[PDB]
Amino acid sequence: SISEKMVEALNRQINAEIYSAYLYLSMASYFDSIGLKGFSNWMRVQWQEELMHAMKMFDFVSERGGRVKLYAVEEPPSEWDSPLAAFEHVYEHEVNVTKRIHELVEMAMQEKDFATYNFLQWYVAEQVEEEASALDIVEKLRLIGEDAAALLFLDKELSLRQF
Amino acid sequence: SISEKMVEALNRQINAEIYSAYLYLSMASYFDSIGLKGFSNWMRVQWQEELMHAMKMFDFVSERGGRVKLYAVEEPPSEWDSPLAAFEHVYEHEVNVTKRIHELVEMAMQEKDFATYNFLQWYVAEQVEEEASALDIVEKLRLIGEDAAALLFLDKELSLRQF
Amino acid sequence: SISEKMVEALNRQINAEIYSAYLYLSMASYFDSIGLKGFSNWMRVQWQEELMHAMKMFDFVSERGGRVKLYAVEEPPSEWDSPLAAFEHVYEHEVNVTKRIHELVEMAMQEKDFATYNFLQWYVAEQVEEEASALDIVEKLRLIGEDAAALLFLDKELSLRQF
Amino acid sequence: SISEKMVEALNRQINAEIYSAYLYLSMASYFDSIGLKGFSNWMRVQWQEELMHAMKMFDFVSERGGRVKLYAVEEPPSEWDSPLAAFEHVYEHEVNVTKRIHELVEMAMQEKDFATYNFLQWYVAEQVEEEASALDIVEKLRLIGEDAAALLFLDKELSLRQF
Amino acid sequence: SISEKMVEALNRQINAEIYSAYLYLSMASYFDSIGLKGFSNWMRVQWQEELMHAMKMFDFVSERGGRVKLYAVEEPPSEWDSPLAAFEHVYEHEVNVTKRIHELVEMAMQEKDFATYNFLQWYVAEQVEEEASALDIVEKLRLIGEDAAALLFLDKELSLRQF
Amino acid sequence: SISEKMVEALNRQINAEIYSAYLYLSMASYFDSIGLKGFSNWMRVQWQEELMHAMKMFDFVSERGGRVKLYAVEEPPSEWDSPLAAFEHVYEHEVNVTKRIHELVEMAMQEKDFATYNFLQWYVAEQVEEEASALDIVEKLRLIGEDAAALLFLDKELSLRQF
Amino acid sequence: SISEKMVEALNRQINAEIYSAYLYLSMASYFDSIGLKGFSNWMRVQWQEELMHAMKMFDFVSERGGRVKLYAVEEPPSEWDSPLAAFEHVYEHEVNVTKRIHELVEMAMQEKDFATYNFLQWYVAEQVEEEASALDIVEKLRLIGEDAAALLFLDKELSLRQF
Repeated sequence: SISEKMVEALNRQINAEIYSAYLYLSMASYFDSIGLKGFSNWMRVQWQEELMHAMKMFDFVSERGGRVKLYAVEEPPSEWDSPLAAFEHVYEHEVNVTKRIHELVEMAMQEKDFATYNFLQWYVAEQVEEEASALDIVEKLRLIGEDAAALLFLDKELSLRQF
Repeated sequence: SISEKMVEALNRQINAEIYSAYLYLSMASYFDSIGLKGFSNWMRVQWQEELMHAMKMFDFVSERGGRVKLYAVEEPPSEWDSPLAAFEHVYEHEVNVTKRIHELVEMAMQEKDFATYNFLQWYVAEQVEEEASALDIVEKLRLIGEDAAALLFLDKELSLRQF
Repeated sequence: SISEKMVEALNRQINAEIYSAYLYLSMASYFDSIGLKGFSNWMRVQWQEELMHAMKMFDFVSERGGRVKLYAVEEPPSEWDSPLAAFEHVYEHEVNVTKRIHELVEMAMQEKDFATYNFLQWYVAEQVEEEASALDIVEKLRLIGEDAAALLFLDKELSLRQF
Repeated sequence: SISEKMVEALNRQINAEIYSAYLYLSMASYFDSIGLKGFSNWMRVQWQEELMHAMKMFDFVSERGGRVKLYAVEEPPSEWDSPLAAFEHVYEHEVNVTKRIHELVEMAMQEKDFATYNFLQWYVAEQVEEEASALDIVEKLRLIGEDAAALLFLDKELSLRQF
Repeated sequence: SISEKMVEALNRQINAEIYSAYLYLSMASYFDSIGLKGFSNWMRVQWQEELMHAMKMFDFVSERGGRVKLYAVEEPPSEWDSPLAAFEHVYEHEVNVTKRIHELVEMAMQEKDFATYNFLQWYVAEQVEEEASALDIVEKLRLIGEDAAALLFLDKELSLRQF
Repeated sequence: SISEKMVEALNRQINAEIYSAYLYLSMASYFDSIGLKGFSNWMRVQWQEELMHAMKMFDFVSERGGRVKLYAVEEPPSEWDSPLAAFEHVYEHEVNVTKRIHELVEMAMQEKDFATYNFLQWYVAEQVEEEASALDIVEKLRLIGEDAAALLFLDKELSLRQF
Repeated sequence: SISEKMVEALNRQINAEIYSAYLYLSMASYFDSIGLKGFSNWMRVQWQEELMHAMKMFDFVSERGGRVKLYAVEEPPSEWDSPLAAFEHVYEHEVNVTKRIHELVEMAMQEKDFATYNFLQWYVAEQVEEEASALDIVEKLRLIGEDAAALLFLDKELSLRQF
């Protein structure tokens, strides 16, 4: 069934997804440090969601008879210049994750691994949803600029996100 | 306000709890590879529990006005000789975690960080329950030996664990 | 049995807790005087909570067979430069109360008064939470600066606090 | 627009009500010391009641656009010859609070502060109730003499009072 | 893993806790024999509570991987001079138990047995509560003296205690 | 009228019932140390049952106007070669208890103590029930031999027993 | 077949049981006269209880194919020196009934009337209970002496008894 090369690639993507979760956890600490618990909540939910994406893939590898190997998770950045900068990095990060998925889809096609190709379609669609969510918040923060009231208000809205 | 030195030691312990979670996730992969989905379930719940313990500490540091910094997570082992060998490593690992907590407690004492000392007591108590759970499973696996019926029976019982 | 030295120290701490309550009542009057009834509500809740903490210690002294003696409660300050100034004084005061508890813990240890030592751990944890709550509000007030939409927004949030 | 002289008198009465509370809290310590936890209960409810009366006047001053100023609270007595003697002092003290209320009412009339005059009528009526309640208990304690079954029966009755 | 010396000390305490229960069962027989079934009820509940306290420590030793060793439970007194004398002996006994706990806690500190030290804090606090309850009753009985109405009244109250 | 000789004999049997409880508590420790928490549960339940049986006789002696004297409870064995050997010992112990009841009954007969004779009939029936349960478990363990799967299956079954 | 001899003995015992009821009714009249309606209530319930005991033996004689013959019921005593004396007489009377029962049982064994022997065991047990309830009240009445608050308190408790 699934090739060793695809197993390795999927295992790297599991690592990338776990790293994503960890990056967002780092941002949650950043937001706590400046008193934005609502923004921190957003990140904490996001951390939970990425772990869930990693586990879906973890399960898939094992389902195809492959063996998941776990790799080191790199230390993430820990400081941003502002909420706006944090969210622009979220967007940029998710654009890169989308590129990784894109390459995995290409690789499945090239290998005629139809099961993995089909499985990755969920991630193609999920990445669209993620980039859009980040971009929407980036747009708002650009509008907000240095307006404290507007920031505190968005913080309250973000505190409502749940897992 | 929590001291810099204690913030560093607690950020280290957060990393150790995350690593513990990750080690158990790796064990989950090992158990999947040998078709023991119940044992795998046990490890997946344990992975979620360790992440909860890490977040509790994460929150405590931030609450005392400290800054949580996330560090690289070590690549865990991925192979064990047997179910019994895996759970013996769970036990050994937890004993080591208990020792790190011990040294954390001693450090809070020596610095008269009464808040952290009191906070850590929850972890001291938690480590007792963790070692005992792992040891009870080790005890059963030694009894089981090569008894395939006994092994699958335990597997099924472990499958019932929830988070 | 509980020493007279300890009874006296605990009676002084009971006074300090009643004074803390009184200080927050005074800040309540101050926030009422500038049209911030939400901040005032937060203070009125805090005054009730401090009296509960005092009563808890009142009961313990009696329970250990000691006699509670009540002392004069000093007149507290009644004016602050700004809402931010007030909450910075809240934080500074709570830091001071944490110091008192710290020295009570030390005294309990010195005297090998294990029951008092243990009783005081509740206050060690409670002080962590109180500092954290005051610190959060200070963080937001710094962020708020002069933005009235922001102040009134915070005022409204604080008005939802209940005892 | 409330008078400054009336703001001062009312602030003075707020202090007297808080002192009353404090007097009763001290009697609660006294009753605990001689093992009468029911009598202690009665005083603790009474301490809560007096604080409530204080708060009602605190809000009225602020509602009238006055500025509540908090003053030092006197150290109360802490020992009484007997339960009977304690409640005779409660009665005596209440008669004296009633005198102050009376002088505040006269003052309100004199200054034609109709709003304060009307507000103070609640306190006029309330004092009738408090004097009556203390006197009824004095009456019982005189009947009781040294009959221990009778004291403990009253103690049990008092322990049922709720705030 | 818990040290052999500590296992021994904890086993001795388990025996002390079981003897305590047994002492109260004996007191229960004494109260039955003088028509004080309410008092007997109080003792029977206490016998149940002490065994529950023993069992918690029994469980803790086992969980730390120690082996509980059970020792003979000594023969308690079967007669007291009066209800007051029985309860004075309850108090005196609980003070002795408290000293045992105190020495156990010191031993834990000295051995740097943080898990046990922490476990014992629950017993530290439980003893405070127990001594207070006993003293309360002792104080009542001193007051009651030879007053049969008061004795029967207290008997009725004690008959309401439940486990 | 209950003879002193019968009161003494019943007191000795009350003691034997408590020893039984204590013996099962010791087996509970044994079963814990070898990983069989289910067998331990059975013992824990049995220990509570024996105390209840003891309390019933405790109450009957008091009821007949006797005075229950509690005697030292001797130290029980603490170790066995195997689960089977432990349960063979349970059976052997219950047979011995049965002969003690038998002797008590013969004694009641000889003294024409009809009330005691009647009362003991409950114990004669209960012994039948208790011997049979122990025997059924002994039969299963003989069947089980060294079969680990069968042993763990019994253990889970025994874990469901409740008090 | 139940002997004519046993039928007669049983009929005389039915008479004895109806007489017991009548004695207690007479005591009800006594307590009513001295204003103790709670004590009277206990007696009336006892009258009902004894009639029921009589009826069970009435039904048994008929069930064995015997013929119940009713005999005259004697006039009972109507006066006692005090509540304590009445209750001492309750006790003494029950001891006498217990001796009747004891002799009926001996008669049953002697005649090898196993059915009657077995039936009587209910009465052996019941007499134990009756003696115990009477004795507990006697013990309380000794305690009470001339204490009126005490006697009236007992009176109140007894008023709660129901059929």
